[PDB]
Amino acid sequence: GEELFTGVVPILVELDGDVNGHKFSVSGEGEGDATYGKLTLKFICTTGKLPVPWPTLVTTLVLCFSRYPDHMKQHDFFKSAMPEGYVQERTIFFKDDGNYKTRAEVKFEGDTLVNRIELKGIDFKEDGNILGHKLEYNYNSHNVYIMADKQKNGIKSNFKIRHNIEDGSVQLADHYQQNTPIGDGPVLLPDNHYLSTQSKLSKDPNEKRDHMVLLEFVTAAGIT
Repeated sequence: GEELFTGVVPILVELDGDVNGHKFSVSGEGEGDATYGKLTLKFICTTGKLPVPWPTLVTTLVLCFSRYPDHMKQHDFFKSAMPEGYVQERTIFFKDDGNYKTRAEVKFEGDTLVNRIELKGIDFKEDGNILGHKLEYNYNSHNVYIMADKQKNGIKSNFKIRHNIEDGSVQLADHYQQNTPIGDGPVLLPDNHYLSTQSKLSKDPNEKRDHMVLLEFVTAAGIT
């Protein structure tokens, strides 16, 4: 698995979304360079205006591009599953609002690393902070505890993302995540460890469609 990520790899993201029955689709293109834990992606809402805030989709829209240092490579579940790939499923609970359920397949199609997502959202407030677009277009750096899931030959994680509301308060997004190999393995089952993430959101001034430019760095920080 590791050999597939030694250089720069093209990325394709395809998301089909349905929140409270608002149907939408997002297409993403870019490249990842796991040597530096680095990825650059431009996302387009291909159905018009995104019905939810772009920052709420950052975690949903490829942790195989994380930099695992030498002493951590035995804990790299994400690359070990390649090229066949892994399934990444989440529930995202928005405090005092609705929740997303996502299921994604991350795998190689030829030389391209693909992330194909299905997203369903339920119980959102049509005029709340999410469907009302009241979140700031930014993102906080974050650390996540990746835990082994030996029952599923995979990994699992529980973490909190804090979105900035335009009124100066925080919109909490509780994440639960599980990952399993496509095709029943084999994979490296890791010991519990941390990934350190930072994400910069920007916009292409010449791009007239609703879009997000994302620069993301993820590093396996260590066991502790």
